[PDB]
Amino acid sequence: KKVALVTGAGQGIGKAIALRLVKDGFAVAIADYNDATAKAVASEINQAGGHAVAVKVDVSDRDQVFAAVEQARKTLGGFDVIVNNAGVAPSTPIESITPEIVDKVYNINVKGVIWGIQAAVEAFKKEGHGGKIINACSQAGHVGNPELAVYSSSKFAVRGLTQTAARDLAPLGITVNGYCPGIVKTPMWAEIDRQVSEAAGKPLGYGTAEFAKRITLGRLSEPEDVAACVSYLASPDSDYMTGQSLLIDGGMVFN
Amino acid sequence: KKVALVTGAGQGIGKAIALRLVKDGFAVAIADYNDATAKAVASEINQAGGHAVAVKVDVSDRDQVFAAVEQARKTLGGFDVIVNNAGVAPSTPIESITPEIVDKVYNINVKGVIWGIQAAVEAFKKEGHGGKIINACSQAGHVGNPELAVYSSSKFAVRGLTQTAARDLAPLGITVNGYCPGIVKTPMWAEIDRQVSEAAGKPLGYGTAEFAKRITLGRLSEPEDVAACVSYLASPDSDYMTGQSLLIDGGMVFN
Amino acid sequence: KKVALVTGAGQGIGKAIALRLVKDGFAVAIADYNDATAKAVASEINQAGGHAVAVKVDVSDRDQVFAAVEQARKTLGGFDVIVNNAGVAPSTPIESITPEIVDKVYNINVKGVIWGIQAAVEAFKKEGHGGKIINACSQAGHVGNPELAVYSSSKFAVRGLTQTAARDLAPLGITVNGYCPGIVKTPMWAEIDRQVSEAAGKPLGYGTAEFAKRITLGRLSEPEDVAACVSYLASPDSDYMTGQSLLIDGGMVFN
Amino acid sequence: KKVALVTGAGQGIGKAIALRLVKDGFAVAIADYNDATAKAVASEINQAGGHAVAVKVDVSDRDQVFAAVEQARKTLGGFDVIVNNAGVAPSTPIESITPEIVDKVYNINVKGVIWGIQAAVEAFKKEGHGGKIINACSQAGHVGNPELAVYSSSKFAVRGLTQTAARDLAPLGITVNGYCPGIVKTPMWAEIDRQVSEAAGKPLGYGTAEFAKRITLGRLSEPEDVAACVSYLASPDSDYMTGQSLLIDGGMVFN
Ligand SMILES: NC(=O)c1ccc[n+]([C@@H]2O[C@H](COP(=O)([O-])OP(=O)(O)OC[C@H]3O[C@@H](n4cnc5c(N)ncnc54)[C@H](O)[C@@H]3O)[C@@H](O)[C@H]2O)c1
Ligand SMILES: NC(=O)c1ccc[n+]([C@@H]2O[C@H](COP(=O)([O-])OP(=O)(O)OC[C@H]3O[C@@H](n4cnc5c(N)ncnc54)[C@H](O)[C@@H]3O)[C@@H](O)[C@H]2O)c1
Ligand SMILES: NC(=O)c1ccc[n+]([C@@H]2O[C@H](COP(=O)([O-])OP(=O)(O)OC[C@H]3O[C@@H](n4cnc5c(N)ncnc54)[C@H](O)[C@@H]3O)[C@@H](O)[C@H]2O)c1
Ligand SMILES: NC(=O)c1ccc[n+]([C@@H]2O[C@H](COP(=O)([O-])OP(=O)(O)OC[C@H]3O[C@@H](n4cnc5c(N)ncnc54)[C@H](O)[C@@H]3O)[C@@H](O)[C@H]2O)c1
Ligand SMILES: OC[C@H]1O[C@H](O)[C@H](O)[C@@H](O)[C@@H]1O
Ligand SMILES: OC[C@H]1O[C@H](O)[C@H](O)[C@@H](O)[C@@H]1O
Ligand SMILES: OC[C@H]1O[C@H](O)[C@H](O)[C@@H](O)[C@@H]1O
Ligand SMILES: OC[C@H]1O[C@H](O)[C@H](O)[C@@H](O)[C@@H]1O
Ligand SMILES: [Mg+2]
Ligand SMILES: [Mg+2]
Repeated sequence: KKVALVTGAGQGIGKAIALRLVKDGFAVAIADYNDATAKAVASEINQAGGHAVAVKVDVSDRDQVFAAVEQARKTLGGFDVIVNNAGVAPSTPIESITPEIVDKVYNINVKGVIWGIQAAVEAFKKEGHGGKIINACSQAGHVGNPELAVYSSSKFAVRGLTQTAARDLAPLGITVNGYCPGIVKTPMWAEIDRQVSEAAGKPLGYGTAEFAKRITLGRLSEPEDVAACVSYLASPDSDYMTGQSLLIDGGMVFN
Repeated sequence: KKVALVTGAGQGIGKAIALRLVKDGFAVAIADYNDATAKAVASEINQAGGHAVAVKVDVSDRDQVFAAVEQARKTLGGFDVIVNNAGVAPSTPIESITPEIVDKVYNINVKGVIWGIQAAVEAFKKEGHGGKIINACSQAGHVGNPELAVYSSSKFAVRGLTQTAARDLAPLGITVNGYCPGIVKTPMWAEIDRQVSEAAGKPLGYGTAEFAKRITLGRLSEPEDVAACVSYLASPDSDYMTGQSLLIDGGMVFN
Repeated sequence: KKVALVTGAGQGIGKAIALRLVKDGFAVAIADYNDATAKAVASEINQAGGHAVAVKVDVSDRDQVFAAVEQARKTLGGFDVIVNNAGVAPSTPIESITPEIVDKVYNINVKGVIWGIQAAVEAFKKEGHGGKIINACSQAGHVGNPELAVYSSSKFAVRGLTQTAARDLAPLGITVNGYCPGIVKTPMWAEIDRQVSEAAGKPLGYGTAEFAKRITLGRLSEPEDVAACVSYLASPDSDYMTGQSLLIDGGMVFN
Repeated sequence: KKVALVTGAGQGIGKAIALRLVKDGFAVAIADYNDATAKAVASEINQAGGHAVAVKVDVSDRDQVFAAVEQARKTLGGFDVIVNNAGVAPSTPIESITPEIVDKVYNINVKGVIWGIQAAVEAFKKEGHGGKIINACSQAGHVGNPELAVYSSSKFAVRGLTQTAARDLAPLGITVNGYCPGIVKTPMWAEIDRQVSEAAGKPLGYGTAEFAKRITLGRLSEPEDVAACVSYLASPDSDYMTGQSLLIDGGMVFN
């Protein structure tokens, strides 16, 4: 069956995506910086009858990404979809932004996506066909969010890469799209809430409260809500879609 | 089974959407101004082993839309999705636009969508649950297309309606989204090409050639390509998406 | 020597635009269907040393718009800029939208803009040069606003017209742009607030307070803020800008 | 008189902006990594009757940007506007992108803007008032351009920073906007065309001609066209505008 590699699949949205893709019929490579959670997710999948393999990789490292993609391609017998999902999101008061903070966020969120794109392109060529590249964006990648200058800008960058890649890779039978979540219940958001709440000298949940006011559907997102959109982007039903970054955010930003 | 009503389902994109929804498991109401084609499509669906009913309706007439929706709800045993697909697309040289031309296009493309939204809202309420409203937009509803002032503006209006409706109806558990095709092989585009070519003093095909140049995927769209996107919008996989007008245009416009 | 015609110039934003354009050096035609206010504004301008003429016109009527533009062109001795500013904005709960309401709003907001574009195109042609067409849009023309389905969709339509016109008329040396205000202190907003507040059973000001929450700059808009943006759109400094609908809304929507 | 600092003002768009701001009445700090051109431009301004000072700075370095702003603030007697204009734009075939290429482009284009924002914020606070931050974006910052993955994404990031900054800094009476040029006749574009043409094995001018096909106005941009837009963004007429990245690209992208 078809093969997909999902980065940051050890937990949160990445894990949800991996599980959904397995349900969709994909054999999946669980790629993550965290060896323990990657193996835990791969095990959960295999225990339920699916086909998964854990792959340790730091997406900020170009050679590691290529190695991860090739390992998955050889082991799973193919390569049809890559989901560049791994990412970090520290809240960043503008006056306190440092070169170190920018490097950390961009090396993972932006370079990681570029490396994933390149490795997938070569993998598709070696398999002798086209493919689907799916990147993790955010509604903050469409509209700069408050207190998230570095993160928001990194996601805008991902959307830019998504669009240029869609145009440049089209002749190779490759499409490039992205998914844009809103406020999702994962350790990532919990941390943003903590930083923003603490910085405002307010109780935990304050950040969630402020951002949740802009969610039209009136509830935070489940990782599965995002995975459901990614399922479409990994399916042939999205074959005629490219360069798009879909908002699966409960209606925070409208396009 | 879940129930959906598709306007303009007698042919083209509308018919393709209806057939795809049937494959997805929906009982479908084939709504069209053309009674003969609606009945033919419904018959085809029923003879094939699916469930459908044909309803004659001019979407520009509010009472006829409510009647069509209610007939579908009673006959099919429920109402879960409405696809306001019917539309017209005459090319309109700016200096030649008349109020008659504006009325013709807007009465179907804009008013028809408003009536569909209202009728669906009442059907959902009578059923005691939420629902999905899906509107036919166009890439021309995101970026004004040359020689298509009236058509483009009508689709921008449809997207505006889609967004306000998404915000106003969210409390009722109703989502409102749209699909934006590119250049689809149906009699609608055939006519635009003929009009644009003649006005330009160029042989037939000038329109297709000019617009086709912006399609990143380098191929024209099949009605089924659009139906594949609508399938997602009709599925529970789109539950957390609202107020979006997805581009399933082969990459003509990037969002 | 430059000439501009501003529709809906009898009060609010239109009047502010007219006065600013006069300060910028334009001879201005005060177009409005309100004879009293149009003549009062023209009088105010002429008494201060400026050059203006009042012109009676219901922008929903194509012939009247052409006649108004031609009267301005002949009386003021030229025609360089048209500002299609006149508009109406009733709040419209979705369930109660009627064909009459849609017609009232669209005949003024949408058709009025089309007639203005056409009339200006002919005027520029008769003057032997190009020109600037400026349309009144709204942040609600970029993102559908709650309780404003008909109004929002009409402004989305205006933006669509702005874009197609920009592309279609470029060869004639004509640019077409729009301005998008936020919450401006004029009788129009006061009425929206009254309608929304009444519908909700809230004291006057409820609507203003709710919509104001999204204004980044934390203050309501003055008609002069909008006039300052239009000044740019009417000046040669905007010569290389076309097809754009600028947000001069205090930061409600971001592009 | 008001004070403005323009990075990359030694040539191209930056020089044009500086000269226009001088005409508008500003005292300007010519900041550039090229000491020769910076002093040459400052010299031309002072000899012609204006007030300017050359400041050497590599915008990729945070400390240097702060030092440049402070030198400008002390020497020119104030600080009211900053134009983070400096930038680089290499064409980058996706398969050939290296971490080195990304760092070079992002350290200048993205970090440079962050440092400028921070330095400006502190300068404004020290001057005891608000201010205007203006960043150089590009139409490629709204839509990913072919063969320009790294450059396009860096400009998307700039827009992201522009938006978050506008929201975060609003309380300080600071607005943050950007300008988006199209194809401008400067050494930067000349180099992009050379790279793209050589890569395609086609004569010089190939890239220029291909990209120019998307310019609605049908003519290449002059640095002064961009400076004209920045003039508006530096003037009080843009006081009620924030978080916007205006397209002064001849109509390549429409918002
Ligand atoms: N949580 C949200 O609300 C939200 C909203 C929008 C977008 N997103 C995006 O969705 C993606 C998933 O976020 P999430 O909530 O699941 O985050 P998370 O923090 O819960 O999970 C991130 C995963 O990434 C892995 N990872 C981190 N750095 C890595 C690196 N250098 N190399 C490899 N793996 C690495 C982690 O081990 C972890 O399992 C991210 O790109 C995020 O920006 C999240
Ligand atoms: N064809 C394209 O390239 C393209 C691209 C973008 C968007 N769209 C949109 O997709 C939708 C379907 O277009 P299509 O190509 O299938 O068109 P089509 O002309 O092939 O089919 C339109 C259907 O609408 C029905 N219809 C027309 N007026 C009606 C009315 N007043 N009431 C009820 N039914 C009515 C017709 O009988 C017909 O079956 C439209 O909304 C169109 O704007 C089409
Ligand atoms: N007020 C706001 O908050 C706001 C925000 C965004 C956009 N706008 C837009 O700005 C424009 C000006 O709005 P405003 O607040 O000044 O409105 P307003 O109601 O205060 O003034 C409108 C003017 O239009 C004239 N007018 C109305 N219908 C007309 C017709 N058919 N023919 C000719 N003249 C006609 C009126 O006589 C009046 O002088 C409108 O297009 C409006 O949609 C206003
Ligand atoms: N030229 C175009 O067609 C075009 C289109 C869109 C956007 N832009 C943007 O406009 C801005 C100006 O571009 P341009 O055409 O004038 O470029 P240019 O290459 O002609 O001029 C750039 C200036 O930046 C200075 N500079 C470069 N790196 C620097 C650094 N690290 N620190 C300080 N100064 C540095 C250079 O010395 C030079 O004077 C850039 O941000 C560019 O991305 C240009
Ligand atoms: O940077 C280039 C990458 O792809 C190349 O094809 C090599 O096979 C791989 O080892 C390398 O990491
Ligand atoms: O009044 C608008 C519509 O809704 C009403 O409730 C009626 O049920 C329907 O016949 C009518 O067309
Ligand atoms: O018909 C549209 C308008 O333009 C025509 O060219 C005529 O000049 C004018 O009388 C008419 O009202
Ligand atoms: O940390 C960035 C800047 O912070 C302060 O402004 C310091 O005065 C300056 O020296 C430094 O470069
Ligand atoms: Mg803070
Ligand atoms: Mg190539």
